[PDB]
Parts: sequence; C-alpha cells; structure tokens
Amino acid sequence: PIVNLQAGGRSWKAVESVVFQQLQTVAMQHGLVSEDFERQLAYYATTWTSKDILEVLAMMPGNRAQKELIQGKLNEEAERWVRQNPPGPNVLTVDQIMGVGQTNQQASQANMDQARQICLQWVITALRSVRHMSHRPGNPMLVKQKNTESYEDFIARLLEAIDAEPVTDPIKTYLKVTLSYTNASTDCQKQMDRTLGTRVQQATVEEKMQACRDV
Amino acid sequence: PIVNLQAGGRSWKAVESVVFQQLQTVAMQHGLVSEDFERQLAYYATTWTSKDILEVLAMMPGNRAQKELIQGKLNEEAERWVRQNPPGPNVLTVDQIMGVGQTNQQASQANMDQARQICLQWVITALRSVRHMSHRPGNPMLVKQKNTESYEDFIARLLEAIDAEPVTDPIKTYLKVTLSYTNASTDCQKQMDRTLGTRVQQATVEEKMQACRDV
Amino acid sequence: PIVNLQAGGRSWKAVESVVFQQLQTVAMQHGLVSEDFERQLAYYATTWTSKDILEVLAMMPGNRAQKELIQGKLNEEAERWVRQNPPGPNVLTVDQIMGVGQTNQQASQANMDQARQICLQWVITALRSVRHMSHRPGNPMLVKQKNTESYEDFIARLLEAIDAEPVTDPIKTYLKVTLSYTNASTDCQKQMDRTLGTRVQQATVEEKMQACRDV
Amino acid sequence: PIVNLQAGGRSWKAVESVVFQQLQTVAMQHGLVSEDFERQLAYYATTWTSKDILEVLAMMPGNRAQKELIQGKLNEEAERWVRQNPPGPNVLTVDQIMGVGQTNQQASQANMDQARQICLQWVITALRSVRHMSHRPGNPMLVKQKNTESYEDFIARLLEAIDAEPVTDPIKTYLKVTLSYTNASTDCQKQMDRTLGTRVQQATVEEKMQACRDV
Amino acid sequence: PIVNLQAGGRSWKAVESVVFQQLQTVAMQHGLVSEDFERQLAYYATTWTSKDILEVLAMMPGNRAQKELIQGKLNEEAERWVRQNPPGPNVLTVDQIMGVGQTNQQASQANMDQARQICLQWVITALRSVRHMSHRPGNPMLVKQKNTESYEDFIARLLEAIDAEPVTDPIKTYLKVTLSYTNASTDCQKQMDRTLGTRVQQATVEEKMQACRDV
Repeated sequence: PIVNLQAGGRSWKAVESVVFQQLQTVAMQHGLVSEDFERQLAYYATTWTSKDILEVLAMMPGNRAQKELIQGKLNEEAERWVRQNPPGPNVLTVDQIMGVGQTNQQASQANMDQARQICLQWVITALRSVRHMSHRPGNPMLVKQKNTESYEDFIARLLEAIDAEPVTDPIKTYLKVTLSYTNASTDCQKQMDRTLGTRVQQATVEEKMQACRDV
Repeated sequence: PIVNLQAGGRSWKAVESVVFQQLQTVAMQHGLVSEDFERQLAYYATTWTSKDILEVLAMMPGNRAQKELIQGKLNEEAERWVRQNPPGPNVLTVDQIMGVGQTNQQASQANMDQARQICLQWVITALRSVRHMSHRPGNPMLVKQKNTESYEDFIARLLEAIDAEPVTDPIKTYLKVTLSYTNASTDCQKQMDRTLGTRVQQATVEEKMQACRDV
Repeated sequence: PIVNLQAGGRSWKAVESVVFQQLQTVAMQHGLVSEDFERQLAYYATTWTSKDILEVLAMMPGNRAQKELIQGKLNEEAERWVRQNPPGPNVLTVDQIMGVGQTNQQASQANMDQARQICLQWVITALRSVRHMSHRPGNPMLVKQKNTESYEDFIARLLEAIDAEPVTDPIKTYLKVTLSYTNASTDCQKQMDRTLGTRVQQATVEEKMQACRDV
Repeated sequence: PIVNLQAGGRSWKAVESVVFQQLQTVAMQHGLVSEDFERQLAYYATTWTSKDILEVLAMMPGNRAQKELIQGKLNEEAERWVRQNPPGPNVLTVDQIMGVGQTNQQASQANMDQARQICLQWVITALRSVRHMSHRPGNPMLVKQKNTESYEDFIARLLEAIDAEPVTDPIKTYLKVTLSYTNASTDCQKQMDRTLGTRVQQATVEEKMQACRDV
Repeated sequence: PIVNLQAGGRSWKAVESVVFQQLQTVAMQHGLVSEDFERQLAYYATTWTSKDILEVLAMMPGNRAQKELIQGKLNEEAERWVRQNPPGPNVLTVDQIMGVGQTNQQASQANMDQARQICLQWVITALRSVRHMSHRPGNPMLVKQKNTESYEDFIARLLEAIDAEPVTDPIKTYLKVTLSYTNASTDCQKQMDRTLGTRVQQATVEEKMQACRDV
C-alpha cells in the first residue's frame, strides 16, 4: 500500500494482515477468479503498488489451477502491451508495470503511479478473462438446477454464468429470462407453467423466484 | 465512512477490513436479506457515505440471486422517489442519492448527509422487501418441523418467517401461537397435547419450547 | 463502550468490530444462552452502555428461538423492577435501564452508570434463566452418551447440564458423580465396573474419564 | 495484560479481542489441553496478570470436560503450594497467586509479578498433566492407523501421543520408531516390509513417511 | 518483529495476533509445508527475529507429522552449516542463527541481522525439502483425477505436485502437458481426444481445462 507522507513523499507499507484475511476467505470459498474476489481486490487495490497487486494475487491460498490460467493471461496481456507500445523512454517496460525490477519503495514512487494502474488493469482484465473460460462460474447454457438445489440456487448459479459470459448486456437479459425456465428443474418448470403460464420465458426473475422458491 | 475532521471538514475513510469480515461472515451463512445482515449494516451504516452503502452491499460474497432481486427493488425505490419528487434544485437526483456521480470525498461532504439517509433507507427498505419475497426466511404457513430438527429449530425457522411477513404485530402474535402447534412435528404435537392440553394453540412459545425440547 | 474523556467526560465509542466477531462466533456455535456467550459478554460488558448491552444481544447472528425466550425474560425482569421499585425521581424507569429513550452519549453519561449495571444484571440473569429452560445445555437426567460419542463427550454434555440446572452446588456434585455412570453408554459402564468397581457411583470424573476414554 | 506506564507504573489493559479469537480457534479445534493451546498461551502469557491467565482459560469456548479436569488439577497444585509453603508474610497465599482477591490493577502491580509467574506455571503444568490423562492426544500404544487415514495421519496422532506421555525423551524416541510400524495399518506395514526390510522398527519417521505416504 | 527505533535502536515487538491468525488458517487447511504457507511466511518474515521464525513455525496448529520432518531437516541444515563454516569469531554459531541463546531484544540487534537471514533461509529451504518428500502436494506421476473431482481439481493437484518435485522448469513444463492427459479421468481424456485430437499430450492447460471443465 502506497503511503503518502506528510512531506508528500510516497512510502511502502505492507498490506495489513486483516486485508489478506478478507481476500483469502473470499478466495478459497467463492474462488480467485470469482467476481467476488475481483470486487474485493478493486476496493483495496487503489493504493496498492504494482508489486503488491501481483504478490497479493500470489499469496492467495488455493485456486492453484486458476493461478495457472491467470499467470498465462497476464503474460499474454504483457505481450499485447509490448507489441502495442514499442520500447521508448516514456514507454513503461513490461517489467516496470509488473514492478519486478523495482524495490517496494521505488514502486510506491510517483513515477510508477501510471504503472500501478496498468498492472491493476491487466490483473482485473486477466481475472475476468479466466472466469469466462475456467467456468468456476460455468457456461450458462450448461448450468441446470440439481434436484436437491432450490430454484433460488439455480438462479444464483445461472445469474453468475449469464454475467460471466462476455456478451452484450441486452443478450444477458434475454438469457436470464429464457434460460431460467429452460435449465430449471421440471418441478419448478411445472409450477411456473401453472402460475407464469405463457410468460414462463417472458417473466422476470423476481416473478419466477417468487413462483417456485415460495410455495 | 465519513470522517469528521478536527477543522470540521468531512473526509472519506475506507470501510475498515474488520467491518467487512463481520458483515460478510453473517452474509454468507445467515443470508444477505437475512434480518441478521440488516441489523449489522444499520449498526455501522450511520457513518457510511451513500456510495459505500451500495458498494458494501455489492462487495458481499455470494447471495447472487438475492443481489439480483435487491438491485431491482432499489431501482423501483428510485422510480418512486423520482415520481414522488419532481426534479428541482433542492430535490436530490436519484444519482446523488445513489452517489454514483460524486467522488468519495464529495459524498462525505455535509450537503449529501440527507442523501446518505435516503440511500440507507432505500437499501434497508429493499433488504426487508426482498426478504418477505425471496423466502430465505420462507413463508411461515409453509415452514414445518423436519423430523430430524428439534422443536427449538422449528421455532427458529417459524419465528423468522412470522417476523418476515409484512403483517401487523397483533397478527404475528396469533401466528406464533397457532402456527407453532400446527406446523410442528406430530411427536412434539402429541407431547404438547399431553402437557399443554387445550392451550396447545393458546400457549406461548416459552411454555411450548419447554414442553417438547425439554423431555 | 463508554469512553472516559481526559476531561473526565463520558463519550460513546461503538463496540469495535473485532469484539462482535468474537461474541458472534461463540454465539452461532456454542449458542447465545450457552455459558460461553455469557462469560464473553461479561468480560467486555463492563464498559458497555445499557443501550449496547441490548443492541449487541440483538446483533448476535442466529439463535432466533433463544432471542425470543430471552426477550420475554427481560420483559419479566422489567416487570419485577417496576413492581419492586414504585416510580420515583431517584428510581430509574425501566426505559432508562433499557436506555431506549436515551441517545448513545446520554447512556454513557455518569448518571446512568447504575442503569448499565442493572441492564447487564437483567441480561445475564435472563441468559442464565433461558439456559436452564431452553435446554441448549439440556436436562442432565435426560442427557445420555450417544454410542458414537466418547465418554469425554458425554461428560462434556453432562457437565454442561448439571451446571445449568438451578440447584445448590452440593447437589450438582452428587449429580456429576452419580449421573456420569448412570447415563453413560453401557460399554463405558462395563469398563468402569471392571476398574472403578463399587465406587462406580462414588468415583470422581477425573478417575472415570481416565477409565473409559483411556483404554 | 500488564501495561508498563511511562511513569513506570503498571496498569491493566484487557486482553485484546484478537488474542482471544486466536486462542479460541485453536482451543475448539485442536483442544484446550492440546499442546497447540499450551504454546499459544505461553507466547502471550508473559504479560498477563494472574487473574487473566485464569479468566482467559475460562473464557475459552467448549472443552467443558477438560475445563473440569484442569480446574481439579489447579486446585491440587494449590494444595501442594500451601503444603510446600507454610503461611508467611513473604509467602504468597494461594488466593494472591490465583489473584481472586486482587482487583485487575492490583494484580498488575509489581508486588504480584512473582504471583503471575507461579499462576502461569500452575496453569501450564495443569494443562500438560490433563493432556497425558484426558487422552485428547490419547495413549500412544493404543493409537492405530484407521484404514481411511494416511500413514501421515497415523504419524500425526502417534507423534502427539508419544510426546504427551510423561516419559524420558530417549524412550519417546524408541516409541516413535517402534510404535510407528506396530500400530500402523497392515498395508503401510507390508509396503514398509518391502522397502524398509529389517529396519522396519529401526527406521526413522522421515524414512518411513516417505515409504507409505509416497507410493 | 524487529522494530527500528527513531533513535535507530532495534527493539522486539511480538508478532501481532492478526498475522498468526492468517498463517494458522493457511497452515491448518493448505498445510504447513504447502507452498501457500511458505509464501505467507516470506511476506511477513522479512522483519522477524530468528527466534520468532522458529517459534512461529512451532505455534502453527496441527501439521504435527510435518513439524517432525521439518525439525529434522532444520537440524540437518545446521549440520551442513557447522561443517561448511568451521567455528570462528566472525562465524555465527548454529545457536546464534537459531537464536536460542539470545533474548528477544538481542536477536533484534543489528549484529544478528545476518543470522535472521540464514535462519529464514534454512526454514524456507526446509519447508520446500519436506514438501517434495512429505507429499502433502504428493508425487505427480501418482496424482490421478478422482471420478468425482473436476478436471479443474485434477489440474490443481497435478500442478501442485509438478511444482513441488525438485526438477528443472523445462521438465516441469513437459510434465504439466503430458501428465495432464495421462493421469486425468478417462471421461475427460475421451472428451480431449474428441477436441484436442493428437495435441492431447502437446496441448497447454488453458486449452485442456477449457476442453473438459467446459462442456
């Protein structure tokens, strides 16, 4: 965490243990790629020196398979940057954006504030990219209600997947309304046939979750 | 969290990690709509800038299905406000109450103290509205004791549901006394028939929980 | 938490999040009535303004059924106080002891220090009363070793119950020695017959736990 | 926790909530007697006023059966002290060592620094004594690998027990080498027969754990 | 944790409870040897006096079997040092590197800064050595997908093992590509045969995890 000194200097303070205990808890249960982890990182990532944004992503417990796909995506993002930006004095080298060469204090210095933004942007871009592919959220069309699961659950998984897929929001909407009836368990579908009637694939989630989860 | 400066200025300090770790733990187990989460938010929501009251509701892990119904309810509450309050210089625009346009420091400023109250009021109103409909608490009449569950459990679920339903407190009372015998497992009902006798549907929970959970 | 100002004033500081995370964790697993929660509250309840002692009891996650019986016991304790103390200027009204009328700062003021003590005394008295009746600890005579449970477990449940029952300590002692053999599983009883011999119902727990849990 | 004032005075600061959350978490899972709890207490017990060393041992959740055997052992240790030390002005009375009579500030005072050491010594002595007898660690000779458990597990339980038993370290060593083959599951024993050969009861744990846990 | 005084002196501050609660949580679930614990230790080990780096390794809950193999490896590393460095005034004795003789303040002093680095280097070297042998990560060739586990899981275990084995990174790469198809469950293998075709043992994990985990 970059610390702005009273003199206006920038100093490096280690990420407080409490912050990791929050990110890690979300990481192990919801998943490292999981939207939940991405939001958490962003809330606290504003003041994090590039070096930390990478180290903290590494200190996260478990999610080893994900930390593999991500590490690859980050490398690909770096390749795009080196290709997009030919080496130049103003241009920041991939290492500077990674911050690997710099010491913690050097990363905190004002010159690398642009670098921190780029590193966070790659990490967040990478986390999102892995999520649509790793399928910890999953592929929506495939997600279907387990007989044991409540329609509230099927919706939770379906909403995650419909959100994860990189598709325009209009289409997400259609997917939420149409897929909820199609992939749902037959018993909810039957109950929705009795209540929703034709609107079964035209109704909103609010109308539907009330229909099967209630009664 | 709005910070009152010694100069009397208002500054924005990020919600401390410890606060999230408490809200999140209650969120994942009891539920985001769950009365427990609502109380927690309120205890710490007094000093939260509108922007946070929304962001913190978003950083909460899981409860994706609920975060869908809520997001809709908040939008509906905004529609009521814009309809109730025609746009005016004194009137706060929905965005100002959401705080989306403002920077964190701007939200903390004294002018938007009214906005924070309205935003908290919508969030808390929305959480309560989703709870009666999502049925994480459930529909009381439907709640019934699982043979495995103790009468203490059936009461815990029944009390949650009887509280969640938006009905006058007198009626809640009648529901607590009458429903507890009706939806309870037969074995407790038989035991209560032997001890409570006629008052089975007239007795209080204290009398009843002593009857089946004890012996 | 009442804060004694350097000027000697009393100011209200919110219960720190860490304190709740401890009380809540004990609350959900051991139980709100559970002796464990009662001890925790007492350690930190010394500096808590009456309003908090009630609000914190309410912020506790789960234990909804218990929070019902308690709320009733607290009301009964208030009825005893109003009956015991006829209204008078010196007399503190039930509301003042509850602190419902006062603002947080008003509760912290020196005048209501007596009120905080009374409120804590009712809460702790109420928690103890609910425990003997709710039977989260249970009725000792009924507690018996599940075949799966170790004699160490049966003792843990039996000791909880023998302690919970409102009986003079001499009798508790007799119950601990006699009940441990009687309600224990036959296999431990047989093993104790072989080692303890006649003293089976005269031996201490130390002698007995060594007998079945060991070998 | 005794606080050394800048003036050199000693003041009493309550054990921070974070410390309990660590001790309690270790307590409920590993066990109150468990070596793990004993080490934790010692790390933080250096600055704890006798009163706390007892109160904190009491605030620990669960382990009710253990808190019974310990309470007895502490009483026995007190009996040894009163017998060993005839009452005298220099001699500290059992109550002073327990600190029950003193207020928190009085316990923190320099005069009772010797008392805190004695109280910690009894608590730690008591915890160790209960552990060899309670058998939460268990009796080594009895510990045997469950077919499901890995040889890594059997070693974890066997090492705990061989350590718990109050025997000279030389003998512990022999027990670790000999018992590991004898109480282990036959399948590991067969595999060790194939790899260790004669040294089966002469090999070290490092050699053995590599033999069955690996391959 | 060594504290640099404003005077430039070095003072010893106890490891904050929050740090242990993070290390312990990672320790009990992922494992003490687990790469996750090693990274955590390193992030916070920079300012830890040798005495702590050992004591903290000891305060870690559970992993008793591992704490045995490690304790042996640390002793072996010490033997290498005493053999590599003949005793000399400049040479640091094994005890000084362990810090057992020194008081906490003495360890924090500047003279033993070299010792702390050596102690951390042995601990980290020891943790890595135990990991390849204990097989909490396991032997890669042996790791195979359980029918229940997802190909995402098999990859998580396989990647851990391929990383743990002390082999040059080129070979790790070949192992990741070849082993993933070979040890995977037949159903994923069949699906990969249909999609990957010949590249089944030439494809990358990104290509493969998309193939079976998706669809």
